[PDB]
Amino acid sequence: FTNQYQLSKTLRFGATLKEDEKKCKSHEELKGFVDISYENMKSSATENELVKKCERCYSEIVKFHNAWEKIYYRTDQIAVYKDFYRQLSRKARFDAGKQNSQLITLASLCGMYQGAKLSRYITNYWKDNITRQKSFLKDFSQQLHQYTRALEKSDKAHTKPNLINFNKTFMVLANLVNEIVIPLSNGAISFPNISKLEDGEESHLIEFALNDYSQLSELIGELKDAIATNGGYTPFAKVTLNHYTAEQKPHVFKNDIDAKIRELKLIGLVETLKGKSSEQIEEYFSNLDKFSTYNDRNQSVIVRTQCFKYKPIPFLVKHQLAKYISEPNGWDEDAVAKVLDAVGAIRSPAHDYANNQEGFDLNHYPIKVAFDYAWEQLANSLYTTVTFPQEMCEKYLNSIYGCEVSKEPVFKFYADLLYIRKNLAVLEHKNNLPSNQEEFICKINNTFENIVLPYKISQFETYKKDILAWINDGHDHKKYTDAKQQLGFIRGGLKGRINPYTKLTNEFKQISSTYGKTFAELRDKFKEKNEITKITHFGIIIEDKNRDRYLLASELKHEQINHVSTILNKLDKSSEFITYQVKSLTSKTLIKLIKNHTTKKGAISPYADFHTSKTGFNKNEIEKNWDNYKREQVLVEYVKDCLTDSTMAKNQNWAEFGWNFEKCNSYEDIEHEIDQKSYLLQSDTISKQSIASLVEGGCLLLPIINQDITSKERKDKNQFSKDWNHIFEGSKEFRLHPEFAVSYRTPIEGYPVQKRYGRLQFVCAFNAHIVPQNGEFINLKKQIENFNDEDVQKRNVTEFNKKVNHALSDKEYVVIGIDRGLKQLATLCVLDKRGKILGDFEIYKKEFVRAEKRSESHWEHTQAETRHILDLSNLRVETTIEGKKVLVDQSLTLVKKNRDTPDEEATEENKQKIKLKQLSYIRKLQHKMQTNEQDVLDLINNEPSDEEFKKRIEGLISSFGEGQKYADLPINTMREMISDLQGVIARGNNQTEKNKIIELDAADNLKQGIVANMIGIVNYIFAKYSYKAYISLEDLSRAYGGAKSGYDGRYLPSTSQDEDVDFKEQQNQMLAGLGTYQFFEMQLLKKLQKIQSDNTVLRFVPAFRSADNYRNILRLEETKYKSKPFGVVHFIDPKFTSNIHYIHNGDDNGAYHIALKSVENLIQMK
RNA sequence: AUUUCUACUAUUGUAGAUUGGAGCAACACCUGAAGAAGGCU
RNA sequence: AGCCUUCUUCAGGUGUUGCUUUAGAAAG
Repeated sequence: FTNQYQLSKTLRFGATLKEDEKKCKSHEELKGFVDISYENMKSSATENELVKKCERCYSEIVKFHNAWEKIYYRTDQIAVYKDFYRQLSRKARFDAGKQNSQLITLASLCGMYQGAKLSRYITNYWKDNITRQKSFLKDFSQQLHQYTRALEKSDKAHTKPNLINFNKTFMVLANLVNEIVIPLSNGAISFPNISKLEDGEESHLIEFALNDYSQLSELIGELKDAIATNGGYTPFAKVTLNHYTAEQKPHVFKNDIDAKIRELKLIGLVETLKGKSSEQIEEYFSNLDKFSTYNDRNQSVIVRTQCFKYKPIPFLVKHQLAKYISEPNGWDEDAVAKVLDAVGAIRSPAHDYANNQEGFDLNHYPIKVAFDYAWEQLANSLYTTVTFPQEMCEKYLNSIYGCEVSKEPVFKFYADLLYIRKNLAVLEHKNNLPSNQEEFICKINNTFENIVLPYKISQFETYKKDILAWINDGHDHKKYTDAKQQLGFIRGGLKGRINPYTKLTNEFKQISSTYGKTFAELRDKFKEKNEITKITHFGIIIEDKNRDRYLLASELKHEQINHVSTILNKLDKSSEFITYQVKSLTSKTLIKLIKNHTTKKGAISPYADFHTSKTGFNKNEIEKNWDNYKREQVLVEYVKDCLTDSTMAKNQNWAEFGWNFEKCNSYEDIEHEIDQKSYLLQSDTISKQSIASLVEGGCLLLPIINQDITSKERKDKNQFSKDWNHIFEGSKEFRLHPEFAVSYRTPIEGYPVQKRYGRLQFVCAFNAHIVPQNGEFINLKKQIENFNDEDVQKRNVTEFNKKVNHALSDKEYVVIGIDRGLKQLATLCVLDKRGKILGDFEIYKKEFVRAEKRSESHWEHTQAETRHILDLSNLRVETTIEGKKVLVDQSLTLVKKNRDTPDEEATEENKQKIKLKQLSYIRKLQHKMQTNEQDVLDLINNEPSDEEFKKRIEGLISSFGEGQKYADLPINTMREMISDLQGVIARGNNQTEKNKIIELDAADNLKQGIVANMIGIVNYIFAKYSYKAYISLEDLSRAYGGAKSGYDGRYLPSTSQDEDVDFKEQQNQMLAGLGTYQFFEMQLLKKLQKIQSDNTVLRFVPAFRSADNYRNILRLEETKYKSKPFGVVHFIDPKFTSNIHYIHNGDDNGAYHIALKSVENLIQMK
């Protein structure tokens, strides 16, 4: 059950020292330097205003771009620092050589390197930078003037560009400008020869040199931090712990980019559309057979998309991709750009039939577009004359459905409901009421009385009665409005309920998903080309005598000195502060070293240390034919000798990695051995004065903080702190990835400094890798290949649980069967392998004890019940003060009404499904607050009492679906939100202040934590039975019937009506977003693949990433029940689930039967 | 009180859970608009 | 001319669901 897969694990750590009086002081030996560096980090940490700022920035970067384009080639003026010149040697790909000056004027570099001037490489790099930022300035100019035109003309508000592509275009443009302007603001590009008096003819350079580009840099950084801030966290730095990974150059995704364009068949699509006019591409897409192309799996997904719905290629990827594929094919870039632009051009059949009528055809338009036009304009035709091609729309709908549409009951019912809505709209037109309303009343009555119901609707007659009563006599407006809203819901959900059309929409789900994934991956890997500086800091972890750990990060652009050597030169062996840094190698680095070696005459490759003088290096065979030369034995032997006896293997001391290539007879074996053994945590020491000189020199001393490692009695209770102190043992199996990103979160106003949101919080997010050292392991990139192919993943699951069932064949296993519902969020039953109901779980309780000494107060746990079939809903694993882990019921201990009231008693309940119920009620109120706003303000009309206010809510909000109807309504929070909405609608009716109230609250965190309690329970039981256990779950993927949505009264279809309907998600929407089925599934399965003992990771379910990896697996056969085994988890069919006397409830029986259905076929199968 | 989430306590914190970043698709509603159709005055 | 409804489209927001990509040293 050992883990054979590589795993990543982000361990986030705070970097802001809390200074509360009730927080233990930590990092005291370097406290002054921590507080100094906090002020350093505080000083550089900060849709119509955004675009005004973008237009201001675009004007400054156009001015800067046009000024820089006339300076960069005047090489007698530019001078570079030595660190900048070396980074230019790496970036412009030449040899630095020997420069014996701190300031290198480009009037030097007249020497030759590989057939060119040395300064010409710098000038050509800057010229390429100018060209790329000019192209991105053109793209950003197009988007910016488009969005500005949409802004300052309220008529044209529908022409806004995509904001994600707008933001990402500015991020690429900001990177490209920043590569030039950051050395200008830092002085790494300076102009020393400006002292001579030539202002009569060279004054334009004088305005360039003394201009403050710090202002432009900070304004661009302001926009970047505005764009990059997601969730309140702004990226601060990207620190490396391995200094060879510093000064990193962007990854080349050439093979990955070319594979997506191959998958898109984009080259062949531009082949059949290049040279066409913009109207001829339109006629090509018009004359395409929509239905045969849409279902043709071998077509382009781009073509298969534009024959169902007009879906244009996104702006950023389309301009990166047009320039990408225009180059090697010799195409004109404008022609391929025109082809890419005309793909997915929106066309309206209604607007086109309005303009002209002859030559019109619904086959010219995509399936959804023409279907919508035909269905809507034919529904209007059954009660009035409509100017549209009536028989053509009939023919189109009959071709789609195979039957005579406008004779079907469903389409007729849609036409009646649309006509009813139209006549109610005319009769409601209060400003322009008709002179003769009687004939509209007659029309409504006639349409309601001649209507025929296609199926059963329970409440339709009530809606009809209320609407007819309102129009005829005027009884009620509330019931009439509710009835009209429900009829609108029915009519909206009726569109296409006649299977031939839901199939096409379900196919478009995957087709548009592949379209979006491929273009998003292409955009992410084309944006990678301009990620010039990934690493900004080089850092070490500094440990002192109290085992506190710091982060001494130093900017790589901070000054003209070498900032990799600055930290490392100050390391000693007998100092007081132990420093750590990662010494590691990967197959990624190896393949970067082998392929990029150069054997040209004038070239001095930077990788000549890595490569020895054997026979195995042949550049053409490595470059053009790598995947065939990697299997040749001469290259394997050459790579082994390059890793053993090269210059780089003795300079970097690669013999300390403990490599052994006596078993590696292949290149994949070499890469695996490198990825397995190559990790050492290089421990050195540094002094107090060295840290003082570095922090005073501008470096940042971020203190690594969490609750456990900065407490008084520093015992590791968290798994992140346990992993943190497992990393610094130097063990190979649990590594520290050298790269990690520091971010910051600005304080929220209205929050005190005693809380983390009223504090500027810096977070270090370390990545820790689990690399199995016992033999062959599967790396992360091999894993994503298996996750992306369902046949490979099916075979992997089959071989994994073949391995598992051999282990637990002749063992005395138990079976852990879990039911899921709403009455109990999960209930668990443990069975013996013969089916005997086990379970002697002691259920404890907490009571807080106030000791005489105040800091010695603690929780004492006492046993309260003995339960056998557990209700996991109110349980959480608790560790007592004696170290024993017990099961504690949260509901047994009351909680206090107001937090931080030590002298008051506890009088409130602590059920978790009550929390879910309250959040669902809040989300239902916020939904009706958006859609039915005045109805929501009517709830507090005359300052109601709580009972009559609850009665008022019961006419607006649906119940939860569990417990009594409106059991635990959050009235004191609901009335506060409605009063806040009344206040916001008063004093100006601002929309953002409304959106802070009316928008739905996220439900994922509450139910994630509530499920995490239960996952801890299941982990405790699984480890209790010595991991020789089986787990059984339902297959809750099929919805046998319909449901009503929690938000509206909307009907949620079954799986029969729509094959993509999942029972868990249908029930989630039934509860207004508070379903805990898939959360329990995903959290249990993500727990079971990483179950961690003292120092070893034990894996009990196969490797998976998505939900289509654990669903859509091979089910076992030749048994009683249909079960899908996923490691130790069996997803049995839920059909007929709901010491035999241990069953007391209706769902204890369900959990016992879920366990028993797995017991039976584990008996039969093995 | 939190790396963060959840539940707490007021114990210089507690217990469980914790892989983070960028997006993509479908849906729901809101907001800003456009097009067409029918219709009202 | 004003105005209402209806369908579709566009942009954003917030949710719900899934789904990918990325996360160690890239010179002909």
